[PDB]
Order: sequence, then structure tokens, then C-alpha cells
Amino acid sequence: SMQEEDTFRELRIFLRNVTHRLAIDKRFRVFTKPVDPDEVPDYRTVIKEPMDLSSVISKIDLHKYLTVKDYLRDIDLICSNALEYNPDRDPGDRLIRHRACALRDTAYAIIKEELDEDFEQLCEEIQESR
Ligand SMILES: O=C1C[C@@H]2c3ccccc3CN3[C@@H]2C[C@@H]2CNC[C@@]123
Repeated sequence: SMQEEDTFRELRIFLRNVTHRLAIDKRFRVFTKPVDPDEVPDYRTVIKEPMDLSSVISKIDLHKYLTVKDYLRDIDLICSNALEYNPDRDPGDRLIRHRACALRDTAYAIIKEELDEDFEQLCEEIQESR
């Protein structure tokens, strides 16, 4: 229905606003763009599904996310890729892990405050009906 297409358009507006607030935070610059194959040729042999905030913006616009749960799976994949690729006691590795945990925690905190639980439940019930 028209009501249902309006629901998904509101979800896209909400997700684009959250994503741009993450992407301007100086701590999260390393998560804003795909890893350059050149600079890190080893990255794609270890990390089987790369994800970054620019790709997330592209996916919103392609209608890839019909719920906030499916959006948060890609934020979780950004964070878990960084934890897996940078696991050592080095200060460089510990700094990126600290930033990756802060990106995940910041995303979940914005959504907990600003998302209405009945709005997400409606998206989940339209998705289940298709
Ligand atoms: O989850 C929301 C969405 C909306 C909002 C937006 C930014 C910051 C806080 C809030 C709290 N509020 C309003 C409207 C909704 C009613 N009680 C929870 C609820």
C-alpha cells in the first residue's frame, strides 16, 4: 500500500540522518571509506565481507534495509571486521579497536533514544508479509 511505501521512506530518512552523524565524527574517519586494495592488499584475503559507512549510504538508497535490525547488522559488520583484522597488543591495533567499539556503541545509543519501538515493529510486520 501507499501507507507502507511512506513507512519505508521515513525509515530511509531516519537511517541517512544516523549514518551522516556517525560519518562526521573524527574518531570514525577510518570507517568512512572502503579499505584501498593498493595500501592493504592482504585485507580482502582475511576479511570476507568488507563494509564501511559510504557503502551503508549507497545501500540505504538502493532500498537494501527494510528494518533498523538489518541496518544494525551492517554497523556490527564494520566493527567486527576491525576487531578481527587488528587483534594485537600494539598501540595502533588497540586504538582502532577502541574506535570500532565506540562506533558500535554510539550507533546503538542513537537508535535506542531516537527510534520508536512501534515504528520498528511496523517495518518488521510489513517485511514479514512480503
Ligand atoms: O523514540 C522516540 C522517538 C522520538 C524521539 C526522538 C529523539 C529523541 C527522543 C525521542 C523520544 N520519543 C520521541 C517520540 C517517541 C515517543 N517516546 C519515545 C520517542
